Amino acid sequence: MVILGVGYFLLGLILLYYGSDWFVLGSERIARHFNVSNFVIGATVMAIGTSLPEILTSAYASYMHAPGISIGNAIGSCICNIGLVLGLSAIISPIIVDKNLQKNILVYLLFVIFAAVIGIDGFSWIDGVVLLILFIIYLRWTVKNGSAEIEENNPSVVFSLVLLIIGLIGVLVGAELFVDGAKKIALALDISDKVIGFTLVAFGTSLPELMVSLAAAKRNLGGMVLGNVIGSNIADIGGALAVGSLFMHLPAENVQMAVLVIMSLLLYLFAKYSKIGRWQGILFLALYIIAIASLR
Ligand SMILES: CCCCCCCC/C=C\CCCCCCCC(=O)OC[C@H](O)CO
Ligand SMILES: CCCCCCCCCCCCCCC
Ligand SMILES: CCCCCCCCCCCCCCC
Ligand SMILES: [Sr+2]
Ligand SMILES: [Sr+2]
Repeated sequence: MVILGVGYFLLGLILLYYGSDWFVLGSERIARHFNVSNFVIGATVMAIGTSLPEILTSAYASYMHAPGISIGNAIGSCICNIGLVLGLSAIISPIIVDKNLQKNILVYLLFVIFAAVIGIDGFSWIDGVVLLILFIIYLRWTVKNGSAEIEENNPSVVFSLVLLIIGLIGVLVGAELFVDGAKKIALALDISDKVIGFTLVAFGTSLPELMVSLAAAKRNLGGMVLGNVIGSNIADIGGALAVGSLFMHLPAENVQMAVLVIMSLLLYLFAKYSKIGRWQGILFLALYIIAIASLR
């Protein structure tokens, strides 16, 4: 079983490495086609695509009477996106946020704060319905103020959409092969733990945003990474968390929310009055290191 474990594992890495690049390249071409910013395409299409794991994970979890996993995976991802994902990207490719995007990040902050307050008692199904609607409004609002759309409306768009979709299939399949392969090596060597078994799928639903952002960062597409991080967090709260609430009340996790809010606050302040580069990225990483060392 270890043999096909090494197979699934390494193959997933290869599918993640190349899949992320194509997904980045395809998204970048679509944004130029739609005459919107890389932030927009990252906050919308890329975000939703790379948040599909969390949506399906917590829908299944809350349905299988494990709402702790549900809210845990949604919140955990949000912290990982800002901490690890955005942390590495800011260092690789620093970014200066224009004021059209600062307004968008401020909305993100207000959104999270809202989610944190109504979640103090936990998350009812009504809460999910509310958060899901704001998710929809945000998407439409993000598209329309990031829209300088003009055209009228063949072969150059087809190659773009193909590159994007296949790139997305690459990272989604590549990420779950990574987890399947790691799990298979983990039980064949008999080193399985039921909570580490959660930690690999926890980290697994963040592999898309991680690899995708690393690809965009190395092509100086920080604005795309930024939109991807902002969009994924909302998609985690307004989508993954929300859907989980429909099946069952999610228990309150105020410690992680407080962490998320602070990191979200820091994110806005850095974007509004400073930059998102090295020492900001280093700070994010540091906070992420502390978080994974002390949280529960
Ligand atoms: C519209 C965008 C708002 C963005 C955020 C602005 C600041 C927070 C504003 C109201 C917080 C919620 C007030 C009502 C809930 C208070 C807390 C509570 O414990 O109850 C939650 C309630 O049960 C859940 O249905
Ligand atoms: C070494 C890890 C696996 C890499 C798989 C892709 C290798 C691509 C090498 C260059 C040529 C690609 C085909 C050109 C027709
Ligand atoms: C005040 C809450 C009362 C809840 C009573 C039991 C049924 C809850 C059903 C939630 C359905 C959510 C459907 C989302 C599509
Ligand atoms: Sr994700
Ligand atoms: Sr509530």
